[PDB]
Amino acid sequence: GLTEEQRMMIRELMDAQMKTFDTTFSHFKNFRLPGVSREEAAKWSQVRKDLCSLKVSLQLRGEDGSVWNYKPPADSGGKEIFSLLPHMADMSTYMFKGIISFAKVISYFRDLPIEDQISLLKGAAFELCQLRFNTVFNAETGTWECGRLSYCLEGFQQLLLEPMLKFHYMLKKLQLHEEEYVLMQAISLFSPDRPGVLQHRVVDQLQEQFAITLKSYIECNRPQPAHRFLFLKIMAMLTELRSINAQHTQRLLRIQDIHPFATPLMQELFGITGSL
Ligand SMILES: Clc1ccccc1C(c1ccccc1)(c1ccccc1)n1ccnc1
Ligand SMILES: C[C@]12CC[C@@H]3c4ccc(O)cc4CC[C@H]3[C@@H]1CC[C@@H]2O
Repeated sequence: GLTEEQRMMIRELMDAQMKTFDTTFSHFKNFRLPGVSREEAAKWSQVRKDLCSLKVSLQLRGEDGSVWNYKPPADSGGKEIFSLLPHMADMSTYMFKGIISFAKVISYFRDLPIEDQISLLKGAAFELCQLRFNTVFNAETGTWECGRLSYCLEGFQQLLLEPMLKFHYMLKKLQLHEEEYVLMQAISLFSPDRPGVLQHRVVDQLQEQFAITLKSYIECNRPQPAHRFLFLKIMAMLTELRSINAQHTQRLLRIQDIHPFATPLMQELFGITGSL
């Protein structure tokens, strides 16, 4: 019951997702791994709380059948809390490159002025990265299954207090289709109120249009009473995700000001110029 414009819109989004989402992470290589007064000190207590919010163990399944497993250390007051940051930066950077390739291919995104493209990517790269991570999140084992790589959360009631983490469990519960995930990525990408956007009217009409398509898709393909208000639930999660984005952006910048680790691409997406 979708229009031909709506059907073509989903086809282009799914096409962009298929071409630019390395779901098996087969081309994520050369990444780093952990080794084998008062105003400058109040930061450390906040950075320490940020890093130990959600900790993950890391597993590498080699192509030969071997398995490396990394269990992170506990906070003992030193620099050991930063051990997984270089790897997290490399993985995030790899996801961001796929996100940027995703946007540049969508026709509605390609047609915007280049400055608005950059403004939209700077605003939504983290959110689309989290949306893609949720499709490989295993809520039964609490693990993000990224091909050869697995990231397992180290009861669980105090862990769902982490907002980003409650988001992953709640979004996974909705059991969305691939078409609904990619429509969420489009709605998040075309948020007309990111810092620096000029064509606020063009982006807003495009976003309302991806939302109408998602609303219509759900109405046509989900009559079950369990999917009542599913569209509104999805839109509420996108609002929460945008807020999680702002929280984690400040967490990153706090950690960056004290222990630099952001890659050049991460610096570009987060406004870091390269000079103190
Ligand atoms: Cl999102 C994610 C996927 C896979 C492994 C780890 C994480 C996580 C993260 C958060 C923001 C940007 C990149 C990765 C993360 C997932 C859920 C809740 C918090 C953080 N993470 C970074 C450090 N420890 C865990
Ligand atoms: C997830 C944290 C905030 C967001 C940080 C981030 C944010 C963005 C990004 O591209 C990578 C990372 C890696 C480290 C993350 C942090 C580790 C602990 C903290 O909670």
